[PDB]
Amino acid sequence: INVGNINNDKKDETYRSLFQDLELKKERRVILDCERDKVNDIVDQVITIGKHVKGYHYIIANLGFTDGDLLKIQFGGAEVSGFQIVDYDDSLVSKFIERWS
Amino acid sequence: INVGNINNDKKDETYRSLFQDLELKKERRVILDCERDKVNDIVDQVITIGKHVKGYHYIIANLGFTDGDLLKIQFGGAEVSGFQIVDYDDSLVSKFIERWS
Repeated sequence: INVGNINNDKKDETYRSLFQDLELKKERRVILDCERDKVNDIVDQVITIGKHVKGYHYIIANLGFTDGDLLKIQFGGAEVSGFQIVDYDDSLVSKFIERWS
Repeated sequence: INVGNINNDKKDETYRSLFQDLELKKERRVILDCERDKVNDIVDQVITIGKHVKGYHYIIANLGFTDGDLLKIQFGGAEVSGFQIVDYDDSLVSKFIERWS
């Protein structure tokens, strides 16, 4: 299902209707494929509609896994996973991110 | 279980441990009996910890039912109820709430 083109004027009732139709298959495995400025919004709506108990298994398919406001679904028991090209543990990457900060 | 005296410095992990022991009881019916300052905080933690899907059922035993930030457990399907002495439908009350506002 497309989620990019939903207009901002009604971006509450749309995402409700969307997941309430995802209830047809009673779906619990999901992937979100969008840049983090969409991710933050749709994740906030997910937590607000309450569908982040354990069993939902959202995969974030972007290189900005920790860049999202991830640490709120963290505690819902819904498993979460993704992909990251940044590694804060590596040498000059680490020292740069220190410096950057 | 007391919820009034939990210190503000650590008022996140305590509320996890609290409800996680109710999860050891597998509890699904709950009552809160506290003023809004406690209500809003613990309700926020409830939604953040992911225990407000349908099946949970909360009674807010204070006279400030709509005064709380109730409108963000609204969509979780967890039933909610409370007790209200205020009635916006009343004759002079409505006109005062207009005036007040």
